Amino acid sequence: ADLEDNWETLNDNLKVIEKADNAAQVKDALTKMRAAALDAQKATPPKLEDKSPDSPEMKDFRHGFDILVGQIDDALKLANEGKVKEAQAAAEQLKTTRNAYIQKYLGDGARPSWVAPALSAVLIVTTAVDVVGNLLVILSVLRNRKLRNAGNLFLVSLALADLVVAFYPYPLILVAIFYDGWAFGEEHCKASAFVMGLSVIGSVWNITAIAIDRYLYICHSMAYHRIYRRWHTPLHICLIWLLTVVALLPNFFVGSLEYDPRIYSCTFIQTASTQYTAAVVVIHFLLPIAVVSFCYLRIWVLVLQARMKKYTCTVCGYIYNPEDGDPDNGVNPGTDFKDIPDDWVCPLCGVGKDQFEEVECLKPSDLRSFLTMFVVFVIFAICFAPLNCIGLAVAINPQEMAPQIPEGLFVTSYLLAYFNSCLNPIVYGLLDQNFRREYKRILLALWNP
Ligand SMILES: COc1ccc2[nH]c(-c3ccccc3)c(CCNC(C)=O)c2c1
Ligand SMILES: [Zn+2]
Repeated sequence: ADLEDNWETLNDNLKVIEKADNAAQVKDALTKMRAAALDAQKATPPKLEDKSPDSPEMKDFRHGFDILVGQIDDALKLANEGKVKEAQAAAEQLKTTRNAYIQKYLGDGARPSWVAPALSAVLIVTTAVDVVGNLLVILSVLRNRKLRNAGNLFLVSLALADLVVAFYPYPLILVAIFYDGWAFGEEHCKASAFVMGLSVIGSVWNITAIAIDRYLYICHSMAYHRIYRRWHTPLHICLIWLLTVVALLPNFFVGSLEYDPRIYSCTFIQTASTQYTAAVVVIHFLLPIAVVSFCYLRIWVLVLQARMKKYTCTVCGYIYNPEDGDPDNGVNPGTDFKDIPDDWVCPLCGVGKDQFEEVECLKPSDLRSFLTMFVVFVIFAICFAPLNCIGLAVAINPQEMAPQIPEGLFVTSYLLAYFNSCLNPIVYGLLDQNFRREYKRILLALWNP
């Protein structure tokens, strides 16, 4: 067997021990691994091919295998008794020595010189804007009670999803770029990949919940007010987060959370299971994007057909808000102006709906800031559209499509996916006037006194 062929067989057998049930499955994997390590010892590496067989740098590689086999014979000693958990622990101790000391020989992967300075700058810029911007969002909702009650309790949950990724996986990846390889343990590796899972999948379901909320508030407005929103939204936020944790659990059994050297980050691997990725691409992207598209399609058609919009009085300047109605004159909140019977008059000057003009040009802050929440979704769609397309190609047939997918395109796709984590408070400030005011209000508060 070749040195390159034996290296691949030694790695996939190490993954078998993690997904193993019986100690016999562990013992079968370690016997296959011990024999593969011995055949690899009597083979010359391609990097140090010009080096002497008894060179001080080649003899050091020979001792590395003896220290690796040394870890295998201790691991099968535990497995022969019956202890699976005790043998899987020694198997990871061998996995750490195989990626740190045996990594000197060979290196099939050749990453371009641009994937390191871009990844680092992008993560620095993302982490910096994320920690400040998304913190201001948390602070603005906690202080202002008007915004908080206007269905923007989900924004705190969406901001927390964005914030957690900047505090734990992003700084470790930045260390992994500068140290060239995952400098942290296997424990921190799978955890970082899991934290990112919550942050991405949890954000999709936070956006959907917002789209359904803004769908039920604009369309079927009267039916909405009949349904309580007091204890309902903290329950919905709790539910979508527990739904995310459930959807992320098959990664632990399949073994899809591993270090990807192409993007220097420990993330989810698309080639680990074509069945699981199919669900991640369809059930956790294509399907929720489609239902959100249906939600905002019904809102934009109402704005286009000039449905519930503000109506200003051409006599006393009374602005009729469909979100408020005219409850004292019998017009319950949620009623459209086109639905109030002709006998209705202005509750200030007493002039009929005949002499009433509509407020042309919709503000982005209007209808629980539907235009701002729409942009948020469109931005999320653009950011995660290429990666889900790459995962879709692998889910169909990775025997020919996976090696054909360029490494450059993968990094470019992953760069957008990370950048999304800081973009949300930027669109809040640019489009929502109330958010813009609150951003200045927090900044001027701690800056002056
Ligand atoms: C449920 O399994 C997990 C588990 C962990 C995951 N981490 C990421 C991810 C994190 C940051 C930037 C881009 C992707 C995905 C999303 C990866 N999706 C695709 C289609 O490749 C992910 C999925
Ligand atoms: Zn009037």
